[PDB]
Amino acid sequence: VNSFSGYLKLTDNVYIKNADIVEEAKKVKPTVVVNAANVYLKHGGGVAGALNKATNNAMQVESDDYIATNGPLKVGGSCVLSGHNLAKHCLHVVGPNVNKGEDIQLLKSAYENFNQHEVLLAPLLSAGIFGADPIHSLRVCVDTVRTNVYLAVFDKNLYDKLVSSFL
Ligand SMILES: Cc1[nH]c2ncnc(N[C@@H]3CCCC3(C)C)c2c1C
Repeated sequence: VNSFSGYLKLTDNVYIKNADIVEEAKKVKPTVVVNAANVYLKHGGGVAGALNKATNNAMQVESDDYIATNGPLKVGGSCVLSGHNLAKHCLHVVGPNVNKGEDIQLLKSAYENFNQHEVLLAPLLSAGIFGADPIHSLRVCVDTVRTNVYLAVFDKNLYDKLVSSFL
């Protein structure tokens, strides 16, 4: 039993809710919140911009030190950093950004990072400003993640379409 509330159950391990991931993280304080990161951990917009704003830019400060030490992530890769005031940990996961020409096949690799964590709060990878079809992202999530994932979908209209079209 965990503290996630109001989710529709899609499969044995995948749950979904129309929610602002920032407000959901602040309420649940999950062990792991997933960020929709880029390889530079530049949290300017989309989910990343919103999460970073909620940490008062502390996420960005930590991220800049990480990059200065380690260099950029790989598309499809991830790193674990602090969750600041939102979660114990933040798993920064880089899905392919279609608006940069990146291979959508890397979306499966991106979701594989979730399997290293028993329970996660997460957005749909490569959705929103990353330009992929959120319906496809949900399909890849369901077919790749085996651990317990609680998906937050900001847009109510998109949430309803994802549910109604789910196979
Ligand atoms: C402030 C905020 N909180 C969120 N929580 C979850 N998902 C979000 N965006 C999704 C990602 C992919 C599709 C979408 C509807 C843009 C958000 C945003 C913008």
